[PDB]
Amino acid sequence: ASRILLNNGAKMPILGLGTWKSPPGQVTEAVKVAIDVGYRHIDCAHVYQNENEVGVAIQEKLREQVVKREELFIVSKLWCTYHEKGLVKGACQKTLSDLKLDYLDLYLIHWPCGFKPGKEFFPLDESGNVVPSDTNILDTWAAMEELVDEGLVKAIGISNFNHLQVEMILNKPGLKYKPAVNQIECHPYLTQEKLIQYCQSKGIVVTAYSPLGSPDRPWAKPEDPSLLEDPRIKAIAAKHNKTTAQVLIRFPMQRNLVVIPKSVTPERIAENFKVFDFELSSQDMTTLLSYNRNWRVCALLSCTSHKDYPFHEEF
Ligand SMILES: NC(=O)c1ccc[n+]([C@@H]2O[C@H](COP(=O)([O-])OP(=O)(O)OC[C@H]3O[C@@H](n4cnc5c(N)ncnc54)[C@H](OP(=O)(O)O)[C@@H]3O)[C@@H](O)[C@H]2O)c1
Ligand SMILES: O=C(O)COc1cc(F)ccc1C(=S)NCc1ccc(Br)cc1F
Ligand SMILES: [Br-]
Repeated sequence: ASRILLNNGAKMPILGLGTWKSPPGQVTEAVKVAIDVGYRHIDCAHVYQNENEVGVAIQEKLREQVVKREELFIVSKLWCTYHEKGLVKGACQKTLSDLKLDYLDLYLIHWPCGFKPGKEFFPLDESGNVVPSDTNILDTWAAMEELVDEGLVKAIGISNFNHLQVEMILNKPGLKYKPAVNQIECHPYLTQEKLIQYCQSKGIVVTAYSPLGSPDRPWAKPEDPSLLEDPRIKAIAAKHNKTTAQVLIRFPMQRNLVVIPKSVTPERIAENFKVFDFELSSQDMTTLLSYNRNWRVCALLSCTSHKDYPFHEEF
């Protein structure tokens, strides 16, 4: 089953292409290849600095009539320096302009934290701490709701919100649109059982980011654990005559999650899509869940004193 129904009534493809770290000179081909081989969901963000090049690919495939716009599911995210009532619409509009779109299928609050507006994506004080904004998640959510009502986006959601932050949104006085999605890091070393059950119980669809452990994250260290090289996962893959990456992508799918592996390698883009023709057993699923070590790979010291930094909590 290729798509999941969201609480806005739209269907979202459970497999999408990630674009963080995709070089601007390789991402246009990556997205063209992805669409040619069946991807219909692309995960984007202004902060990734490559939306223009992603958009060139999307627009060419639309112009070529490889796909119709209604068949694509394009996601982007509001960066932390735009949490301000008077900046949200322009941030969304800049993303739309870059992507060559007249609407997004889904627009996420990228991180719960607002930062001081300006040119810099991570404004710092003289001692290296991020400079916050005083605007809270509830007022930012109201600004997101306006984008739905203006026709710029078909769905809104959140990313990297912890349990209490999701609850804060759900409990917002005068809430108009519930979040459709919470996009969070999830893989066998960070299985997220608590947060996923909370969000799914509320009808919020969870998207798993970094499903391969983000081996190209810029802060990787040689000593860090490696999902793709874990011999226990390789053994499950061998049993199914699949690659380790294919197991790592199928895993979240069978948990009723959406998953967004990144690649700029054409061969891997195609491989990663070939995950609809095999089934992990319940025992395989529980075995993969057993590898949890609460390891994130996506965390940032400079932001840990922000009042809304999400990973102080437990989930
Ligand atoms: N919401 C947020 O805060 C947030 C944070 C992080 C990530 N994300 C989203 O999630 C996406 C995926 O996460 P990620 O980029 O961190 O990492 P990932 O998808 O876990 O891993 C990407 C890495 O895996 C490699 N790879 C891909 N397919 C492979 C295969 N079949 N075999 C071997 N290696 C393979 C890629 O190499 P090549 O590209 O060289 O092929 C790249 O180095 C991001 O791109 C972004 O769209 C969102
Ligand atoms: O964020 C991504 O999608 C992927 O990661 C990034 C992608 C970028 F293009 C630039 C920075 C990041 C970083 S450093 N993200 C971590 C991060 C940012 C903000 C806060 Br609050 C906490 C935190 F942990
Ligand atoms: Br944050």
